[PDB]
Amino acid sequence: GVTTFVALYDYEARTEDDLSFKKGERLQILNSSEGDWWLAHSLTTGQTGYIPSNYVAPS
Repeated sequence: GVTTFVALYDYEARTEDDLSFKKGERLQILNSSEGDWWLAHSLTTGQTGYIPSNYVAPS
């Protein structure tokens, strides 16, 4: 199947490339190779961007 994560907290983007999301959104991780900001896609909203990885939990 598909691995997803759940947002634990709200985040409002602090850069142009960051993804804004609310607590409880379902996220898929596209790339995690650049440190503690991961490139993610929201399955909930369809938006894409960097997220702080400490804001998510495993499904």
